Amino acid sequence: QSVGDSIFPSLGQRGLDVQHYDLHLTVPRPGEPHLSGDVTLTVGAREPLSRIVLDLLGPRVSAAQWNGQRVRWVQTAQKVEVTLPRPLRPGETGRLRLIYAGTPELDPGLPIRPGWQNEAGLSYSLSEPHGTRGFLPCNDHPSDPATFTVRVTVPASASAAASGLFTTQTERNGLKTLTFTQRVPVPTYALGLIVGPLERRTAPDVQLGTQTVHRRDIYAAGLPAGTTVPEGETARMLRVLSDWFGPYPDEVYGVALLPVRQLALETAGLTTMPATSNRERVRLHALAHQWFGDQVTLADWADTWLSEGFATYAELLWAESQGEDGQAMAADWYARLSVLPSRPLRATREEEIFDASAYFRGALALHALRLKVGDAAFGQFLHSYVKTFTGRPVSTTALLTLVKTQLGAEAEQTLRVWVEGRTLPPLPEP
Ligand SMILES: [Zn+2]
Ligand SMILES: [Zn+2]
Repeated sequence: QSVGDSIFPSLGQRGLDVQHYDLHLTVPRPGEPHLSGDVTLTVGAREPLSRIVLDLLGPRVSAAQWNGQRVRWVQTAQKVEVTLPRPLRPGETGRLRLIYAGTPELDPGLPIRPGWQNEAGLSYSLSEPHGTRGFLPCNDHPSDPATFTVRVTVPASASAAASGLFTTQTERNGLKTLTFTQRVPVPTYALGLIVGPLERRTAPDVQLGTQTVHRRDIYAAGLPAGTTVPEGETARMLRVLSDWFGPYPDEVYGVALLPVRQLALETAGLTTMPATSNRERVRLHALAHQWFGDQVTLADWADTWLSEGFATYAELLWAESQGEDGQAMAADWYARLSVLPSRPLRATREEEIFDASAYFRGALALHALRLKVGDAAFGQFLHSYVKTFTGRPVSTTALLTLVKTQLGAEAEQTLRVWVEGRTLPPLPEP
């Protein structure tokens, strides 16, 4: 009944297609985990669903409605299960509204404890792979991206930032409510959401051939001296990356710089950026994920290399665009891998999905493919890959099939050497 993920086999509901989350989240004390929520999911289905089953971990549901009517529901250890008056069938949509409140809950196999983070007067989502269920009843699996509208209610002395265009801020009874609209669909973990002492700072629009990309970064209080985004760097990165991948998927881009010590997460249009991770290559990496991870989403967590490896390889494309020697950079990555265990790129265990192979063997896989077919065909292929897997989750098998179709059998064989096999292949060289 779950999505059947090979790494996280309990998450999600098979066949559920959440199309939109309309979330009103109230955070009474930023930096403390308690919260209350009011969410309406607009849901479709790929198969008839007699129940809607959502992931939820911590908060307690107090009320539920289906299309504005009372509905039967039960909350278990990690799910909310709603019985519909009749099955939701493919092509239809319905509105599931859930009222909930409590404490989001945050596994040695992962680099972080994902979910609703609380520290230093800030509460924020750092929820890859499966933490969003802590503060939002959701289909918590990247095969089911969705658009989001988020209203965050916080004390008037605080502020908030969520993924999407910021439209309105209202204040009453000492409470401030800010509204954000994420209009291109992304996975649940790509929903950025930060509350606390933060401020928005805009930059000039970035004009790309096909689109305009708005610019704003979020700065939290307490940042280390020298925490910045170099002026004009983001526009050049957008230009270089979009020339390689195709149009930037979203309407805005920036980073939310936080004074915490943590990994950077490619939350949609607004990367969640602990100051300790704020380096050029990480900023490029997180922006590349806006394509590889946020627009092109994973069908299964075993295939994280399709996100982490592509985003990593984007750093090398960026370096070359700035005049650096890409082969030396690939050689540096290879030297690092040569003294570490290697594995086939499809992960078999949770401990692997963010390991060195997902990043650097994944990137070197693309390096091998690029060297086999030349830069023109490689760029054309990346454009085709993004379009092919827009609106459709990707898998390693589907990648190889597309390479075979678009680039030919020898290209596919080159990639397969890197995708398959326990030992590390030789360094890809011209
Ligand atoms: Zn969806
Ligand atoms: Zn990454």
